[PDB]
Amino acid sequence: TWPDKGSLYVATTHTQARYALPGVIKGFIERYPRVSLHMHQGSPTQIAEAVSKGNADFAIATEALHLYDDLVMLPCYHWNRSIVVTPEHPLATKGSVSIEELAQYPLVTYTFGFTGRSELDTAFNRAGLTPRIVFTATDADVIKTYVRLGLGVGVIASMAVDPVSDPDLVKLDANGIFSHSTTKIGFRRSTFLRSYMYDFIQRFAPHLTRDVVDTAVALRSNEDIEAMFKDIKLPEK
Repeated sequence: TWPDKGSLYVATTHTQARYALPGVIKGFIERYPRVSLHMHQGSPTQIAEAVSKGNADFAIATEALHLYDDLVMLPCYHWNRSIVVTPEHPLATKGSVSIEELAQYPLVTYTFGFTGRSELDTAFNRAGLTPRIVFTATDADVIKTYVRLGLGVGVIASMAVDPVSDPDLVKLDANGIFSHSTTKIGFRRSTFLRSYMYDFIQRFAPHLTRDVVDTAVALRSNEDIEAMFKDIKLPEK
């Protein structure tokens, strides 16, 4: 283990906390037993506020933070929505679904401002279609609960459903239909980065090595950080 002492305050979402971070947190805690880890899971709003108040070192989310903060935002991975139904649903054997076909079913999905919801509205709006959204939720556990109950077709982050936790659900690919979303890690430029923080960052997004990070802190126009990421291939989840 590592002697490193200190604190680490991470603010993130249900998505990241449930599906992306557990292995990283476990591994970090094993590695740095004298680093005080604090985590706050909640909404994009709460995670923007923890970062502004200086109560979180790092935010990890797809949805943006407060605009008025001086933040460094780095891309961690790309993800897209899956279409999930039960095995008895008419779509279960189709393997695929166009947006026009999806538009005929009752939808179960994220409410506004949560986990890339805006990509859904954008895609429907582009198609001239109105989603019949019967059930909105702030998390995938709720969504999957009422997809299982028959309320409708689930539209959820791909990493929120897999063949070992959710064997009883069918995952249809919704690529082509929706643009991908991008999970980022954001921190205030003035934050002092310590050893275990570079480690945490790198354990979560292996392309975010110390040198990549320090360069991004140095750049100013995030119009310019994105420029640097153009070349580099992000993982997909």
